[PDB]
Amino acid sequence: AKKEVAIQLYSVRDILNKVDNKDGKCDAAYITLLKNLAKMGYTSVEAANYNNGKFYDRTPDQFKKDVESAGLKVLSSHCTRGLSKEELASGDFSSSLQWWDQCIADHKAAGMSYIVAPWMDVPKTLKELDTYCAYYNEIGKRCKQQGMSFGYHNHAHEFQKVEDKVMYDYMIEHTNPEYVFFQMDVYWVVRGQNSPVDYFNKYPGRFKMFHIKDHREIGQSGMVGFDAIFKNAKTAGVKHLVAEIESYSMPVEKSVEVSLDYLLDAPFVKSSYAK
Amino acid sequence: AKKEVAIQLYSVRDILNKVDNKDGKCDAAYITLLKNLAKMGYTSVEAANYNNGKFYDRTPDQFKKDVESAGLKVLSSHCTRGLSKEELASGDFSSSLQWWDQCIADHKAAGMSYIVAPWMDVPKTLKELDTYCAYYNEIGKRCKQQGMSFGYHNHAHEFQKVEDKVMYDYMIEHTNPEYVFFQMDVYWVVRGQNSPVDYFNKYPGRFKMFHIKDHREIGQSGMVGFDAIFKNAKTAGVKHLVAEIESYSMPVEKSVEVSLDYLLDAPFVKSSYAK
Ligand SMILES: O=C1[C@H](O)CO[C@@H](CO)[C@@H]1O
Ligand SMILES: O=C1[C@H](O)CO[C@@H](CO)[C@@H]1O
Ligand SMILES: [Co+2]
Ligand SMILES: [Co+2]
Repeated sequence: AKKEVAIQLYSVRDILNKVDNKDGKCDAAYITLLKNLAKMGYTSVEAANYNNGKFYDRTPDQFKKDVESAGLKVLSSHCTRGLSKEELASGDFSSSLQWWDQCIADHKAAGMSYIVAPWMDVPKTLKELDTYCAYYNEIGKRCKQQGMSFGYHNHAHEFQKVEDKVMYDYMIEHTNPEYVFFQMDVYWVVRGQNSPVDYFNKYPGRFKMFHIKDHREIGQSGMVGFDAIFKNAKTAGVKHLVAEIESYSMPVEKSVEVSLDYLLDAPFVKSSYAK
Repeated sequence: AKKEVAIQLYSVRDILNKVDNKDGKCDAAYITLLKNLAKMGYTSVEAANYNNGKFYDRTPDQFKKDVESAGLKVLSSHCTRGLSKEELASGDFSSSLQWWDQCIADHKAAGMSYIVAPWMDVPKTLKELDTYCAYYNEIGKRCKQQGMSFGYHNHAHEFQKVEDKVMYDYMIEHTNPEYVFFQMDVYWVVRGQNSPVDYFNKYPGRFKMFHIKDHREIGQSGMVGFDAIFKNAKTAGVKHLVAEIESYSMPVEKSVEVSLDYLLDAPFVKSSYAK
């Protein structure tokens, strides 16, 4: 069964952390990995390495060619830059936006459709969280001006309160839906004691990507109600699914492949969310 | 689709807490409730009220007749009695076992197949937890001598450590499988940050009943991977499913019925676990 599913490359970090694309080289193990991921049936990647204008020590144009030639789309990337104490205090985030301009140019050239902040710290005050919301709106606008969408990926910590407000809820309510979506990591929502579906119903259309992760292999633990999540996918607004596997019951590549196979065999997972 | 599913009567406590079966009466609202639960398609009940030799102010023989005449089996009951500081210190739990003798006689007469302790406190030491394990073994033996099985129902607190050992694991490892099973409340395992399936694989056959609960209606939240749980049901050793619904999106009776309908429509829920 062919379905659109991205792989978060963090899932294969054990291979990718050791590949040597420095000093003009292209590591055959890097290319082989990409080709194997396509052969498993992944349709696209989400990067988890962006540093010094490069993805896994490849220029954006190289990364594009590498991924596309393996039969994969360049879908998304996890990267962000936090605000300085200064920026937070002044609310002036010019400095940080300059970095984003370079980040965004690089992502565009790699053929990315999305850029997603993986993490932010729980701030001390709602005022700080507010500044972050404004910064994300502006990053998101710049992404759109360069053909891409910006989103925010959660763990569990966002379900805590800042002053007396749940951080996640506040972030959703104070970001412009045109410019910021939420890449809901459903596993982490459940770990954070919350209901993916209730979030979908309360903020329909904001969850344009899912991170589909589990305790180990996807769909194995009993810890994530994928069936209910997918049944409510229309309300969520999801357009792409990103599989992530960071902890394993078996060899990594095999783990990543059986994880996919869960989604391909699941009758409630449609073959595309972007038709 | 007919399947065997019990209803935990705690789910309809709002009705049952107000019914008047005192002074020789049989409340028509009580009987109607039972009949409605059968009409929804529940096949059996698990009681959540045992006090003064009675179930909802009915003698065991009356309760049996009440439930059975509505078209339901009397499957199980939630009740327990904790040990005194004395009993824990001496390790002599005669006093408590006397109560259990009466409890067990009453359960037998009601036609019960199972008796399940709903709750115990996290003890201070492994020595206390040990005494509890021995007490449960002896309760369980008495239950078997009277034709029934004793089990232990979890929330999330059992996933904490006592000295340096997870309480749940210790309880499982230090109880006799003949005499104590675990009524795994899969929702609470997941809330307690753990994997139902991993518990099944680590302690196959110990989980002879499931409590099938969710945040509100069963199967609605995204918070419980029922599909994976049920796929691994053989390893668990489950023989009966008990639906519980304690928090509602709609009127109680309707909530309880749509909760069931999730299981009846779920292809991974078999029509019986006791064939
Ligand atoms: O799921 C994960 C990790 O839990 C950490 O955050 C994300 C950043 O790449 C990643 O995909
Ligand atoms: O699920 C529940 C509650 O969460 C409390 O424990 C059980 C006792 O009847 C009940 O079925
Ligand atoms: Co993730
Ligand atoms: Co329960």
